[PDB]
Amino acid sequence: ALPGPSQRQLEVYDQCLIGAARWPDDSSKSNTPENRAYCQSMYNSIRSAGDEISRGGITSFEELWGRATEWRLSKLQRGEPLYSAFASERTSDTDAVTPLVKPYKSVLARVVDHEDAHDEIMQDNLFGDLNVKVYRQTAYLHGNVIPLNTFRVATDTEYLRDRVAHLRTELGAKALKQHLQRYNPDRIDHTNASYLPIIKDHLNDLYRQAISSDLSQAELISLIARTHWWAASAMPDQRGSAAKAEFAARAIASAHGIELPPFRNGNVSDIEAMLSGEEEFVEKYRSLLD
Repeated sequence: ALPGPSQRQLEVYDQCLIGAARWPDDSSKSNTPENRAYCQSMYNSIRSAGDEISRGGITSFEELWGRATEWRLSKLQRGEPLYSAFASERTSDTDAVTPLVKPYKSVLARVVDHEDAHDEIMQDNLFGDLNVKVYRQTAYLHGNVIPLNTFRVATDTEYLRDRVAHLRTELGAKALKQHLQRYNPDRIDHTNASYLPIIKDHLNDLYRQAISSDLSQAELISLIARTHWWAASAMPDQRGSAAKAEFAARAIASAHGIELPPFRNGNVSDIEAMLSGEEEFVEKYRSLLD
């Protein structure tokens, strides 16, 4: 038995920020209607899942993820085409790339200015050799250090500005876009699906620890961050993993009566997780909040 959701709640203002994607750049997404509702609901469901966790109703990360997923699928517009992707685990031969474009363009800077980014040369069938700033996210798992997400940000701006206009016309928009869907010089090549089994087992191990009844506040926050970190960086599902990961992290916190405030504006949790190392993330977790 754990405390369960606290009696004292966040302000309704903050409840409408829980689960929001507050990109530092674009900030015209407070469309109260949908978004503020979505957030409020995520906030309620998180406390509910927390309550189930404190009562043994949820007994594994896998189950919490399941709860987060059904909550997430419920916010989809009816007849939504991506519905299946939101309900499905990523597989080897399933999309694994995210072209760094809007609303992700603020990523580019962070990769380039990344204390841990390194200059690399990329071989491209369309642009040729490109200088790319590269951040390879890695994780420690039982002694095996594995590659999670890899960020690429082409650094030869001018040259690219040209070539693309060139190629767009020389090959036509459709072709070029299809190509950039996977090989956009500015992209995130995500965690290989083949690592999802051990990562999920790891997540279940983190969960089991996290529901301990004698954890200091320090240990607890650390476990929540790590869980948040692994779920988000792993991007277990074809769609909505970021929402599911935040959902899970906060439910676990709520199980202990911790009422986590929303992430700071400009602070998009999963991106912050993907851009960091696990220990770094754990250390900066609190500062990413309220």
